[PDB]
Amino acid sequence: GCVXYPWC
Repeated sequence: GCVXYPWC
């Protein structure tokens, strides 16, 4: 996942 960047 992209912690901080949920738009990954």
